[PDB]
Amino acid sequence: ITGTSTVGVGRGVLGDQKNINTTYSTYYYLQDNTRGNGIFTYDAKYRTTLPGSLWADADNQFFASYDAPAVDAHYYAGVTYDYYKNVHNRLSYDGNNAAIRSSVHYSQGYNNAFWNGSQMVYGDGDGQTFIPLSGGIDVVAHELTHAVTDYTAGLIYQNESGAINEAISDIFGTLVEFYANKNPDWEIGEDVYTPGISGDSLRSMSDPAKYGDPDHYSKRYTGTQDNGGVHINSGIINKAAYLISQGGTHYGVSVVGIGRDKLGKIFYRALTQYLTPTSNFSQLRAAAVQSATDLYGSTSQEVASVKQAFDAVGVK
Ligand SMILES: Cc1cc(C(=O)NCC(F)(F)F)no1
Ligand SMILES: [Ca+2]
Ligand SMILES: [Ca+2]
Ligand SMILES: [Ca+2]
Ligand SMILES: [Ca+2]
Ligand SMILES: [Zn+2]
Repeated sequence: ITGTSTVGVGRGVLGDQKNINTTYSTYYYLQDNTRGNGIFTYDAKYRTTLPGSLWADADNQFFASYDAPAVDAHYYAGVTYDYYKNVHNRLSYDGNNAAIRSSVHYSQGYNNAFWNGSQMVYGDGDGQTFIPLSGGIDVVAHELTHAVTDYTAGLIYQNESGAINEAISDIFGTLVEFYANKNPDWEIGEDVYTPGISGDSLRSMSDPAKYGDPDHYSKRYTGTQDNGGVHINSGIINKAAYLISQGGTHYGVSVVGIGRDKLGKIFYRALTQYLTPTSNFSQLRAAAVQSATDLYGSTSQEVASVKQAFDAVGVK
């Protein structure tokens, strides 16, 4: 909407207070004009029609329970925008400051979040498997990264290219979590998964097998569930990314870590310059090797570590 930029205050899903960029015109809207062509957050009102209604509030204070998922969707979309702009010089998901749209309160008891080709969508969870999923900064950044992938490599969401699509979202979701520097880790969704169980998450990048996902190409899922295992075989690539950043010895193969910033640079360049819609795991290795060569030189430690990491997970 047309109005004047304002700053509201509210509480997120985990009870933390934060300031949010809003727009005033009769009501205060969850419309952040300070980033690109805007960040816009919508109320789906427990239904499945999208996007729903642009979120309107009478007093620019967002402390109601019903407000909390909207506060976090809005705020963490902004953090993710900031990461891509400040770290990769990328302006929104299309590189041209496309408006970022999110809807919360999608359906009833909905234990997921997703990017629907046009916008981010967050369930509230059923209160047992999940609490409202926008409470996870890694979840929000995972979803917005699907938009980045759509506009760049375009990885088709099935089989190995789909597992790469998933891993790219987990990698940059995690790097956004570290960028914001609030309880960062290499696990996915820990802040919103199973409120009755401490210390678990949906997935682990540092040890995918902790939640049953493969950490070596020989253990890949080859059936048809989950679009050919896109949330399962992502563990193979997630483990390689973790090893590139942090190092380790895995199935007897040693990897010297080069840190998160260089991980991010290598995989951002691979995503935007070398990957294609049908890239498989072997082609991702080649793309990452070439990206590290572009950035650091053929004989660099960085290139050596990329090769060791893919060796360690059985990807040639
Ligand atoms: C099946 C299935 C979907 C997901 C998933 O990653 N959901 C998106 C997230 F951001 F909420 F985590 N994991 O298994
Ligand atoms: Ca209010
Ligand atoms: Ca965390
Ligand atoms: Ca995490
Ligand atoms: Ca839990
Ligand atoms: Zn995903």
